Amino acid sequence: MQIFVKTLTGKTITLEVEPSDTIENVKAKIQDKEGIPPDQNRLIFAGKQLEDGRTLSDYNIQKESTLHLVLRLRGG
Repeated sequence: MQIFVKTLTGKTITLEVEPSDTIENVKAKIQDKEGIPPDQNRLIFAGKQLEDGRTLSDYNIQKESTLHLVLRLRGG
């Protein structure tokens, strides 16, 4: 399975995965391949957020899927 991430700065990230992949395996692969750590952003798909213990196909994340991204928040 190939999948895609939509950054704010207009750069499409490409990733190679199994349809079986746990959301953690994808959170790992993105930082080895490119370098997108959690302390700066948060991955979105079809308005829903994506967290651990689940899989790609459970979120209905098909092959060729484009995920959005956001940033992390600001304050104190």
